[PDB]
Amino acid sequence: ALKLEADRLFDVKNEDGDVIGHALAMEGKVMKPLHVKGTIDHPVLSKLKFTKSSAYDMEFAQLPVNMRSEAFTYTSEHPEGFYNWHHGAVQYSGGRFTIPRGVGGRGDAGRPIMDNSGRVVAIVLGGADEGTRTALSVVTWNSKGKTIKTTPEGTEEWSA
Amino acid sequence: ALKLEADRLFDVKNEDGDVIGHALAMEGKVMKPLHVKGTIDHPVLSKLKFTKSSAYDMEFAQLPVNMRSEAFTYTSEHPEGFYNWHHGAVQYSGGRFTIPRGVGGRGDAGRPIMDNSGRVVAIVLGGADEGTRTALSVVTWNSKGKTIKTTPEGTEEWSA
Repeated sequence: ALKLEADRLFDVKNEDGDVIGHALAMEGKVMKPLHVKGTIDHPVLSKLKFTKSSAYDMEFAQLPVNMRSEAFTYTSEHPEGFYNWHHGAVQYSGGRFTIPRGVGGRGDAGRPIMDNSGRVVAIVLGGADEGTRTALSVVTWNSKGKTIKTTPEGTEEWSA
Repeated sequence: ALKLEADRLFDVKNEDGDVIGHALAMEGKVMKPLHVKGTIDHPVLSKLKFTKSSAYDMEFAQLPVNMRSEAFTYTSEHPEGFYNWHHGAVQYSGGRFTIPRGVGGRGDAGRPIMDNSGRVVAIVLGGADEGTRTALSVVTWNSKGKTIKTTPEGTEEWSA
């Protein structure tokens, strides 16, 4: 028997219905970048009361009992190398996650960066056009569990 | 098993009998653009007293009980893409509904913009010939059901 999991990433839509961001189910909570302004496309998640974590461009709520099962597992351990995300490979070097120029864009805020074990190592907030590559603004947590917001200069929102 | 619906769109005629606009049965009421000065081509609807919603160039009346059944359904969810109206494809992008130049004109005010499920997405008030494409002046509603009127510069209210 093989396993096919339910979604742990949900769309955040604007009034018209365009996807302008994403909400992640991870470690007991639902979390999305605070700058992503819209509604979570989920009947239950869209009704929760979110706590702002403004200093890190994040907002969260505890997951409903039925969703705690289907939740991503996060890891602070992510040694220099190649990772993956919805649009392809991601490189982590010099404490920076970069991707090909012209790959990330609108609605991409909120997407996770995964390692080869299916664990999340970072949450994408946006990214910066550095010419030869795009440097990502990301949210991570250290070994002790402290939230870190890393933002390259010229980082754009990747939402609306 | 096939349906065959009665009309939810009615002609608004001038004193000479010519069609200068349209009235629509949607969400419990008859509604027409206020700038369209004529008579609704219908024995019942022509005898209703309308209430002006001037800020939106609209005029409305409650639909008789028999017409409330198959009246059009409105949806505020209408992401970027292609819609349709009486004269062809309609593009919705960057918050604007555009059609090809030289396609819409006199008499078209009151016509609905429809989505792929037979729901109404907007009401055409007129348009702005922008040389290459024609941008439409439309009445829409948001998630909360609040009226909105969007008008491009250069808009000409079809048939006034």
